[PDB]
Amino acid sequence: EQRDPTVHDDVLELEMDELNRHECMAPLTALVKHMHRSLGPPQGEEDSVPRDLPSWMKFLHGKLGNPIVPLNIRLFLAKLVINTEEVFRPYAKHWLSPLLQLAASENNGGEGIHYMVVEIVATILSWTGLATPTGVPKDEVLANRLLNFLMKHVFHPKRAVFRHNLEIIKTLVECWKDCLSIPYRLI
DNA sequence: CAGCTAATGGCCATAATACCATAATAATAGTTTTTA
Repeated sequence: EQRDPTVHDDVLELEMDELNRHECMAPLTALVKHMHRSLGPPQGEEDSVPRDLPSWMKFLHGKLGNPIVPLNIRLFLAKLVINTEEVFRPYAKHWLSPLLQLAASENNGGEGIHYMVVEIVATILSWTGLATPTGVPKDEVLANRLLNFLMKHVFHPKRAVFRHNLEIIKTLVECWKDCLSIPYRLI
């Protein structure tokens, strides 16, 4: 690396067909699917690392540039099976994801902002008490900025195009808060 | 007668009238929205 699937934003600056046209996932999918049937209901992990470093899920990192994006794009349907806290740090990857990166991708396609955050957070609710992590330990700066941008954007595009689009977010908004970072006076 | 009347020739102000023409509001519908 880099390799072509690891050369990313060189083109394709909106998010639509990177899931459709990357032509990479589907093997990666059943890949981590079946070998995750090996590592799976056989054993779960409240931890990030033990499912990665021995896994090829370590190969997945998703930090620092385009090195971020596709890997965690990889995480997309990955976490479908993955959870629990096994994606613990990858979670931190996720709230990390939108910040200057989806920002770097900007609107990233009309439905893009969704396309990221949809399960960026919608995984946050993939658990209850495991969101005690989502709030407290490493979210430290994370969700604060996160929200800031998120909100910041999502205000208009409804204004730009049409309505309950945001509301889709307004949900997420709702979904957030049992304590969190309060960019709210700022709201 | 006396002087031609004197109501004849004319008719301007009016008030009335009209058309005729709006806000003070209060409606229509309206084209978008997805849903189906």
